[PDB]
Amino acid sequence: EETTPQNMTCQEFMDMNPKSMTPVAFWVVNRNTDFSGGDYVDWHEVETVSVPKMLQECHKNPAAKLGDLSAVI
Amino acid sequence: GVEETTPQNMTCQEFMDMNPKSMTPVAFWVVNRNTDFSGGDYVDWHEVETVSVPKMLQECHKNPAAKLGDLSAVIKK
Repeated sequence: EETTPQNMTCQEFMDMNPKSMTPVAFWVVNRNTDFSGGDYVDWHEVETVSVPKMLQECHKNPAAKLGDLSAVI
Repeated sequence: GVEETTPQNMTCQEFMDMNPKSMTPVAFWVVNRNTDFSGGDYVDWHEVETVSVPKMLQECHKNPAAKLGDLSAVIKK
């Protein structure tokens, strides 16, 4: 049914195929942007900064939903 | 390297078997991984969810051994 991670838990993110981590993280941080004027987190930044940050936050609260984590970063 | 946290070497079988909740994000990567985001030349989130995802599932059913790193052109077409 739902094909976006709004209701995916932090536990699920930690346990996923790592090959989907950068894409899922990109959604968390860029779901609401138009990518205009460089006002987005680029793929490199997501890979090198957002993914580790998400893993850090998800270790603190595995029951958190990813749809609520755009704000915490 | 960072490649291992992207779907370049993910197979179509793996995509079909994934949590559906990761499908839109993964599809967004397939179509927008090297795109000119500044001139609006990208496939937006709504289009990826409603068009790219079903298109990817269709293509992946035809060839489960295909790698997603090779599917950008066919999903964008």
